[PDB]
Amino acid sequence: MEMKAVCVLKGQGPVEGTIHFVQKGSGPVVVSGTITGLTEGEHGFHVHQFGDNTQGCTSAGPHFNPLSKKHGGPKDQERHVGDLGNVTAGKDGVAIVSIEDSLIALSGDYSIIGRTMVVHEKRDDLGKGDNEESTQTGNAGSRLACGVIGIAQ
Amino acid sequence: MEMKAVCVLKGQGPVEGTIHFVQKGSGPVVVSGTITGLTEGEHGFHVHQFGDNTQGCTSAGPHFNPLSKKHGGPKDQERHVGDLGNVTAGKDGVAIVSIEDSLIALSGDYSIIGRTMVVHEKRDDLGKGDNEESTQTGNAGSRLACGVIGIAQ
Ligand SMILES: [Cu+2]
Ligand SMILES: [Cu+2]
Ligand SMILES: [Zn+2]
Ligand SMILES: [Zn+2]
Repeated sequence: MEMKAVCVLKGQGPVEGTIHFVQKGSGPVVVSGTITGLTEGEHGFHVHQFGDNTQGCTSAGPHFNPLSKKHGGPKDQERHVGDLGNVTAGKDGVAIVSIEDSLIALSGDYSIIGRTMVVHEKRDDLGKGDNEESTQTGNAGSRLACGVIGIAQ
Repeated sequence: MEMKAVCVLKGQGPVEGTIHFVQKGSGPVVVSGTITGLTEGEHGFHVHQFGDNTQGCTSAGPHFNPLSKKHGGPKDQERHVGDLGNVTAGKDGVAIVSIEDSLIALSGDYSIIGRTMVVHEKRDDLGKGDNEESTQTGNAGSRLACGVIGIAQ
């Protein structure tokens, strides 16, 4: 009935965060949390494929993409399962994460349990950029902090 | 077909390690890797319920126990699903992990994906200690290092 998850974001830099997930029945995944130590503005936020922290955030691999689609924003029909768009930090360096998404899940084929949340150096262009990179990573740049998505009480 | 997972163990002391998991279909889970910085002797080694790292190893909660049993050793009928017994550290503080288990899984109800691996200060008494604590934790004591079990390549 009710699934819950948690992710502790850590990096080599000063970006830290806690993300909570909750999914009631087949209702959407409600995502809520904070990230701190960010530069002011938009930062890409995606579920990456692998919950593998052997190489910091590098070993998380690419956006979770079981449908083998191109990169989008959450509202796009053409998106990675893992494409959760951008979070906005204010001048205090804090983003409030508040996302509702029905493509991700906490169970079944699309479950993100044991995958990695990543927050990025730069704005995700939502796949609307001109170059090839936009269709891949939305040009969100480097990985500031990541964590493995765990089952929570 | 084949499912792989990985766990990086960390704590506030000298203990760390990387644990690898593989499962072919509905078969046994094969557990390998190494842990360093341990005292010579046997150390409890379990899957705990929650992949929650908000309070170090404490927020991992109790042994994974979906069948509501008492603690035991991996060979016991009466055991928690997370009960993987003891790893053994040599004079040099290194444990070579080599376990095959039939209760844990990398998918379905027994999945340890998104849960926590914990290595303990003391030997697990395999539920044979004759106090109530033996029937919960095997008297394995404190949690030296832990990490969330992630989907791996
Ligand atoms: Cu990303
Ligand atoms: Cu334990
Ligand atoms: Zn993407
Ligand atoms: Zn137990």
